[PDB]
Amino acid sequence: APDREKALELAMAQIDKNFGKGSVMRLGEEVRQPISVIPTGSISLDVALGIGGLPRGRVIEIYGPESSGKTTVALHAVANAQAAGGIAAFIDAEHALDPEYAKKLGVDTDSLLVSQPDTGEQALEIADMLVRSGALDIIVIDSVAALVPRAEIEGEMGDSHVGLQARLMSQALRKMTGALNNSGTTAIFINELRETTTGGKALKFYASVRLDVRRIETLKDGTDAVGNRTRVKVVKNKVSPPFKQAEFDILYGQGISREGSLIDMGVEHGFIRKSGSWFTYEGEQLGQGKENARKFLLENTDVANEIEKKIKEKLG
Repeated sequence: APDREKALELAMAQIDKNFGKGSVMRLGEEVRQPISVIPTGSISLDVALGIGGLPRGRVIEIYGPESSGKTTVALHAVANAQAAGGIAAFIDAEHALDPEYAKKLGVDTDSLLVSQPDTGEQALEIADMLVRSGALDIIVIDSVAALVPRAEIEGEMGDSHVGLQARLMSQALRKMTGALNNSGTTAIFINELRETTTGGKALKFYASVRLDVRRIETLKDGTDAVGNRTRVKVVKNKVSPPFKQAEFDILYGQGISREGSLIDMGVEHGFIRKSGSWFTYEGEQLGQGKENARKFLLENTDVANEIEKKIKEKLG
C-alpha cells in the first residue's frame, strides 16, 4: 500500500495549502512560481533569492554588522522599485541616510518619502498608515534596534521594565503584514547586530525572506583599497529554497558593482575563462587583476553587455 513519494507529495501539498506556499520544499527544487519582485541591485543575490529579487508585499529582514552593505542593498532595492515607477518610503530612526549616495545608486531622492519618528510606536504606526494606502511599492525601516518604545524614550523607571520593545515589534508586524500582502508593498527591515536587536525576535518569524549581510574581503587590486566584497546568505526564504548565498563588490562611493557581478558570475558559469591572473572572454583579453578586468568591462560597455546577456539567458 505504501508509495513514499506519492504519500509524501500529498502530505507536502496538504502542508502548503494549510499554511501557504513554501511552508515546506525540497532544496534542489526549482521555482516556476515567478511572483513579482524588486531586483536587489545584485545579480548573484537576485539568483540566490530564486525569484530574481525581493518578493513584493512581503516582509524582508536584512541583518548584519555595521558597514556590511545592508543599507546599500536596501537603497538599490528602492531605486529599482522607483525605476519601475514605484513609490518608496524611508522610515528613518537612525538619521544616517546620505541622500547624495542614494542618488548615486540611482534613487530618486526628491520623490522619496522620509519620516523621522519620535518613538518606536510612532515609527511603526507611520509606516503601517503609509502601507495600507497601497501607494507604496517598497518601504524601508532603518534600524530595527532604534525602535525604542516611547516609555523608554520618555525617561521611565527600571520598574515594570518589561521586554516591551520585542512586544512592540511583534504586535506591529502582526497587523502590518496582512496589509502588506494586500498592498503588495515590500517592507525591508534593516536590522543591525551590534533576540536579534531585541525586536528581531518576531521579525525572524514574520519575514518571508531574511538576508544575512556580511563583509568579507577588502577589494584591493594592487597595494590599496577600492572597495569591499560582501557576502549575503539567504538564511530564510518562504518563497524559494533557502540557504543560497551570493557575493558582490561595493566600491568606495559606489553601489553594487555590475561589472563586478558580471566578472564573478561569468566565471563560475564558464562564459568568461579565468586562467590564474588573467581574465578572458570569447578569446578576448580582459586583463590581469579582477580590477583591470572590471575596468575593461566598465569601459567596453559592448562586452559585458553580451555577457550579461549570455549569463542572463543561462539562468533566468
